[PDB]
Amino acid sequence: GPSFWLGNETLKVPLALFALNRQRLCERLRKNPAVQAGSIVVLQGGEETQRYCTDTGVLFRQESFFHWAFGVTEPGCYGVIDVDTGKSTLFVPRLPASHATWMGKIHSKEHFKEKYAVDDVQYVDEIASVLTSQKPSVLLTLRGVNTDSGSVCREASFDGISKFEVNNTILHPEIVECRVFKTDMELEVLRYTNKISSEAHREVMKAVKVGMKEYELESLFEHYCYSRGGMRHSSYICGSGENSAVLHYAPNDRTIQNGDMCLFDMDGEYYCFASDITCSFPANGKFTADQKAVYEAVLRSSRAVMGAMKPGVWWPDMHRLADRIHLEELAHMGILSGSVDAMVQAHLGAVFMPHGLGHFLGIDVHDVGGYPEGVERIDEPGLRSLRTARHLQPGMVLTVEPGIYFIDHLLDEALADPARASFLNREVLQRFRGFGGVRIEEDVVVTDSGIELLTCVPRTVEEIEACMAGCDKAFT
Amino acid sequence: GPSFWLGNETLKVPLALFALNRQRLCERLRKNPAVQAGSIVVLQGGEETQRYCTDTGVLFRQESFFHWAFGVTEPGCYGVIDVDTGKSTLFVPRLPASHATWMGKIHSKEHFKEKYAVDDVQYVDEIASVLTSQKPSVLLTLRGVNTDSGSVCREASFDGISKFEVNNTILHPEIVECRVFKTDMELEVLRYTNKISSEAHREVMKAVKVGMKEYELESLFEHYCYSRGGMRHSSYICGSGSAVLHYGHAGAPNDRTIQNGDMCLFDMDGEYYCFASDITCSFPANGKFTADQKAVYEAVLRSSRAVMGAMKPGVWWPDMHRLADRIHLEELAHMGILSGSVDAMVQAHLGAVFMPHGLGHFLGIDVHDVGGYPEGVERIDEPGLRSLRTARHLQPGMVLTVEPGIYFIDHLLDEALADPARASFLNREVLQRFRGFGGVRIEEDVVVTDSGIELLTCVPRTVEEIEACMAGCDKAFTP
Ligand code: PRO
Ligand code: PRO
Ligand SMILES: [Mn+2]
Ligand SMILES: [Mn+2]
Ligand code: NA
Ligand code: NA
Repeated sequence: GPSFWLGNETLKVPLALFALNRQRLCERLRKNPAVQAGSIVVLQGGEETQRYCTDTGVLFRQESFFHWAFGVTEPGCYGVIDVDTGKSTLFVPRLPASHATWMGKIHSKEHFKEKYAVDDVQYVDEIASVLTSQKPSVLLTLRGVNTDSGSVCREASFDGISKFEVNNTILHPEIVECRVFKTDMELEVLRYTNKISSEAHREVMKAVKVGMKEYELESLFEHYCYSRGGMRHSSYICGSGENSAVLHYAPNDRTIQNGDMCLFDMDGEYYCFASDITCSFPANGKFTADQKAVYEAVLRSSRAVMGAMKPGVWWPDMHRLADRIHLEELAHMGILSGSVDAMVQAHLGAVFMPHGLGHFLGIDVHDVGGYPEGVERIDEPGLRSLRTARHLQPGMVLTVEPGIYFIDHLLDEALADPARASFLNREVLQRFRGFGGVRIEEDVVVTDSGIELLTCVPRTVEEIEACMAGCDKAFT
Repeated sequence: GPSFWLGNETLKVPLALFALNRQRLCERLRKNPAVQAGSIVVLQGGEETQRYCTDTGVLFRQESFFHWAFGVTEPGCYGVIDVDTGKSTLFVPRLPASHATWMGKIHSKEHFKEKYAVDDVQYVDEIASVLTSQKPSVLLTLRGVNTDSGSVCREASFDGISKFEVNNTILHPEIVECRVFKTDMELEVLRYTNKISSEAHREVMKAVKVGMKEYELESLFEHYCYSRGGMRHSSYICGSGSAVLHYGHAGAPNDRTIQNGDMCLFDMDGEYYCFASDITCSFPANGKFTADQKAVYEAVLRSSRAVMGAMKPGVWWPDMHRLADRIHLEELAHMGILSGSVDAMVQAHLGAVFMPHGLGHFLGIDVHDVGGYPEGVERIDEPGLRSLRTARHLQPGMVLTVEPGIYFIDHLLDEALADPARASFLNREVLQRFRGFGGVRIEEDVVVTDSGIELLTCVPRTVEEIEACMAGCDKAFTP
């Protein structure tokens, strides 16, 4: 069958991937006792947008649920799926002849049917008539709350939809749940995005020089991923010095200084499939003793979490595991003193890692389904920032991204709190003010017995220093 | 005073640039008989947006009028200008403490005042109180129609604005007219964006190889402009012999393989600190012009240079478009593609078959800049000319693109061959050879001076210059 491809060495993605997703969605809806026979899923694709009142185009990127179901790159489409039969119909714009002059050839409906391997193709201005002739019981539209943005998914609408019975509650939790579990075809794409991104991160480590601007590295990274991978930046983090303390840190215009710890967090996507990797490393290519200690603490928690991950593991337990390891290591360094058990009970870990350990990844970098009905957010420091509190199951894709930061306002808050202040050694901590931070982010897939690591970048102090010194890769 | 700067070799842009724009706007409004004493200009800046219902951020880019007046890069601001005194007040978001953790340092209001060289800074949630205490007569807000998009400009609004008298008609044409005429400080930025982009175009010509994907050149171009210039792609064109055909939108990767014998047409735009550039280079994929390629290319070079040589204050822009048409038709006849009277070809609008777009457009903070069709200036309802983005007379301070081209577009050629009024001009036996040629476009950015133009762009343009550039010759080499 047909595939998406940007030539050269880029990945061929079979359109069969999206056919399988439609099948899986129907199979799930059929088991839902509230779903009526004769229901049709109706999804509306994204449209081209312009900046404010200008004719300046914003780069078009397909809406994620619609992409998941159909893999369609063109703006202005709809897609429907007959739940009982699984039959797919794509609706495309009826374009005018002037489109031939400055946009391009006007493809036939046949062309799109073959391109996307759907059962039928019709024009958008005919959607109400086509759906009417199919005599559906109910139209299932998409509406629900994204638990990272807090935004409400926008329901499909078309001229004449008011004449149909519409249900906007059933679909969202079901299609979200399908997205949580990646198919083998989906995993192939995520392996690819991780491969390209990993290569780009290596090139960044090889290229960094004291005196460069952060955005020079962003530029190189993006150039590698686009020219070699057919990939683009996903969500709009190259922090050197105390900017590495800033989690989501426009062009990053800080000059990389000698002695800085760089924290390079980029994401990217191929055909709307994401990757999210973070590398930390000394700007000048040589870890100081302090940098090595902080860095190896995060390497330890990173590897402890990956090693412990398997089906049945509760994700908040992994977050707490990283906290405990960080506190142990900060104590070994002399930054902390006292009982680590007591430190954990006082939530001291969150002073140094205020964000969640990691998140679902897929078509969105912060992928859907972290907090389905019945799964609650934990109202404690650190944990409340987790983007899921679910138990792990095979097929889930997660980032594992512990970090340690020295953030003045969190440190000062702890120092003012008698329940936490006694753990902190001001005279040692003073040395780490302005250190910035370290974050190590891997992408992994949960397997039947553990995980599969998708990411492949230098991680040990030795590996990183060798990479940055320009040593041939084969060098040990 | 303070400046915007991205370090290294990038341009330092004084915030005085924006102060001058505010002063110029106030000076214009003070001369406007309908403007009430005590009026204040109220502009609302852009806000951060996310992809659909996700938390995936869209790259923030400031709204153009707001940028023109204030140069503010932060989302969620407002800006006001007292017309009678010129006093400026920037309103910035009151950020929560968690911002220190996730975004960066929470800057003071004094920090922003110093950064932007405005007279006062307040928090956005205090705008109604602050304006009430200043007792303005009228709030002048922004509403009007962009004549390229057809969209209506979004008026500023804030909770409590209903308690003020608001006029939304006066401001738009006046601030548009200010933007049409670039200051000396604005021209320095446009010279810079043209310099970086010109350098990037040279690198593309130097790097291109048969067998590459078009998007590989786009990537290289964008990397040069960003890493060396601090610039970003502006509006979402690397055509050989594909992005819209294969994926449905220009922003998609152009994934056509560049073939031996292809004519490349490389049209990119970009911006530095929201100031645009828009340049197009055409060149043979394999670095050697064929006779046919030389002939078509030199035809467009002739019209480019004829228009640039003719441009000066008082010239009617549509006359320049017609001049380019006539030259294209003359040269296509000299090639044997056309035959007969060029006077007759023009009367039959044959030029639009080969150049269906406008000769060029205003450029500034937007690539297709504002003010091309103010009230009283009409769009010409003829092929080609109806696509012009302005029908104004040229005056000093305007910045325009000059981008004639010749294309071989099957459905336009076929229409002409089926039209008895046009068909007899075309020689099918020669034209058939140019089916699939693609096209040539040569786009320069220029400033209208007191007596002519200043060319902003600096790329190889003659056949010899282009072949030398593609052969890896130093810039300073002149063949
Ligand atoms: O947003 C998140 O959850 C992670 C934390 C560090 C940056 N990205
Ligand atoms: O849109 C315009 O006016 C010009 C014509 C060719 C591409 N850009
Ligand atoms: Mn992440
Ligand atoms: Mn242009
Ligand atoms: Na991350
Ligand atoms: Na152009």
